[PDB]
Amino acid sequence: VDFAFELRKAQDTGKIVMGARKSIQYAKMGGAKLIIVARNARPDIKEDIEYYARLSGIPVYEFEGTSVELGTLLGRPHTVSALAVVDPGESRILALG
Repeated sequence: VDFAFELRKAQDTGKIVMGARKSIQYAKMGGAKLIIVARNARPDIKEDIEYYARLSGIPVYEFEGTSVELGTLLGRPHTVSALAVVDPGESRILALG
């Protein structure tokens, strides 16, 4: 699965929500279809995300990259340490699950 491509595709054709806060929020509300977390997401933040996702049976795929690398992918001027896919759109981003 072409992560970078599929991520962008889901960005351009679906619904992704960025940030640890929002991802935990969509996890506990079960609104998220998948969560992506940066390899180096801050351990205390990463553990909570990973807990809420598990609580809700939501899949989590660890991006093998940094949060500055994930942020640059999403074309953001800032770090992204986790993201929740609400709508995959036309992409295969759920195949990461």
